[PDB]
Order: sequence, then C-alpha cells, then structure tokens
Amino acid sequence: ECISVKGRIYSILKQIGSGGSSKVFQVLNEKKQIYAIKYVNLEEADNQTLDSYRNEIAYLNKLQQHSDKIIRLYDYEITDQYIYMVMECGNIDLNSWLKKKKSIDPWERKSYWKNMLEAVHTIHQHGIVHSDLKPANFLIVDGMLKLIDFGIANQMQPDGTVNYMPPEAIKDMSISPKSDVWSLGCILYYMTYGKTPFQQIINQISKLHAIIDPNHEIEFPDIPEKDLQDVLKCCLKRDPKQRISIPELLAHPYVQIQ
Ligand SMILES: O=C(NC1CC1)c1ccc(-c2cnc3c(NCc4cccs4)nccn23)cc1
Ligand SMILES: [Cl-]
Repeated sequence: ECISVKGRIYSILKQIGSGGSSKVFQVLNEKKQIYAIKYVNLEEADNQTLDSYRNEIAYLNKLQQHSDKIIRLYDYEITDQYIYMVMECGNIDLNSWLKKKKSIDPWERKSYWKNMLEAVHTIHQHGIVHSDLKPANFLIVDGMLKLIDFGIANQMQPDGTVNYMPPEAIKDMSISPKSDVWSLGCILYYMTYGKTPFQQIINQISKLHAIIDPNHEIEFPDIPEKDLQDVLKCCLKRDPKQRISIPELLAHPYVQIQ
C-alpha cells in the first residue's frame, strides 16, 4: 500500500483519521522518516468544499513561517481529482493524551498552554478565528503542542462534542476572537481539574442550557496555582466583551512569572 506525491513515494503504516472524502495516513518516506499524509478525494465535491480546502492549504502554507506551533506542511499536490498534503506526524493528539493521563504535571500544563496561546495568537494575526477548538485539534510533536488546523474545512474524526462551544455561538442563533479564548479556557480547565466545565451534564440539550445560562455558576476548586485559577475565571466569562483577550493572556503572570 503506497502513496506518491510530487515525485516521492510513501508506505502507508496506519490510517489515523477520516472525514468528508478525506483520510489521514501515517506513512514512511524512502529514508524511513515518519510523516502524516492527508488525502482528499475531490470527485464528488461542491465548489464550496473545494474552496474551503484551497483556503486551508493557502493558510497552512502562509502560516508556516510565522509560528512553529502550527503543524508543518512539507509539500502538497492538488489536481481536479485529489489533494495530498505531506505534514508532520505527531506522537499523540491532545485528546488521546489527556484521556491516558493520571495527573498533569504543573510545568508541562503551563508549557502546553503557552503553546496553545502562541498558535491561536498566530492565526488571529492573520484574520482567522478557529471557532471549534478542542483537544483533538492540538498535537504533541517534539516537546511541544502544535495546532493542526484552522476550522476552515471539515474536521477529521479519529480511526462529536459541545463541551467547548462558547455561549455567544449558541446565543447567535436568532465572529469574535474571544470565542477561541472560551474554548482554550475549557481545555485548560480540563488540564487542571480533569473534567471540562460541563462534563458532568450528560444530556446534550441540557448541556447547551448551562453554557448560555448566567445563573449557572462554574465551580473553581482552589489550587496551589492562584494564577491558574484566575486564568480559568477570565477565559470562562460568559460575556465576550469582558472575557480576557489573547494578548492579555500573554501578559498574564500565569505565563510570564517563572
Ligand atoms: O487535516 C489536518 N490539518 C488540516 C490543516 C490541513 C491534519 C490532520 C491530522 C494531522 C496529524 C498528524 N499526526 C497526527 C496524529 N498522530 C498520532 C497518531 C495516531 C496514530 C498513529 S500516529 N494524530 C492525529 C492527527 N495527526 C495533521 C494535520
Ligand atoms: Cl482575543
């Protein structure tokens, strides 16, 4: 089982994901290095879908030079029939790593948050609001967390959830960078307390209710890191105008004082 891309040949080791007409494979080049190749079948694809994938590739190419907390794109090939993207392969996604972990190391949680902030900061500077951040969107490679996509095209499922949905995303059924702060908050909450803020409410219709509800209060058990407590509280403010910004989160003692 092989894949060729712009001259070069690759052996499929394992399929790691699949979505709308796309598949992500862990593969090897001739020198026995590991990559992740994404394949998209374009045969039965809208002009909307095509344009979203074109928009994804352009943004991923551009955003290469600006942060190394964005997945590396080594090469790509696009025709009317398919797209191949040769990207970095990670060790493990952040969702799978959080589910395997007993207790999160305080220094390693702070390192990861820094990484997430840098990645999301970067896409914001180029006018992208992701809008659907989850642990599944971050990948552990080398020592660092990297963002793997931009919420531009359809997300890959591993081979959903509303636990990270911001209140204004539910309230706007009748886009701000503050929306990414909420979701990033929820990942940090999970990294801190072992649960997302509303992971206790199993009913999805009931889950959407607590997120929008001012009179529902999120609990914050006290911890050694009083800075971390505060970061969590400012990210998880229901009113987006009063919610903390990425550039503020970067000036925050939790991230600055070592
Ligand atoms: O589609 C992606 N990004 C859009 C901008 C183009 C995308 C999807 C998956 C990956 C990727 C690259 N590496 C991984 C990975 N690695 C852990 C593994 C799981 C199984 C074998 S390795 N798990 C999940 C996803 N991985 C990178 C980019
Ligand atoms: Cl912001």
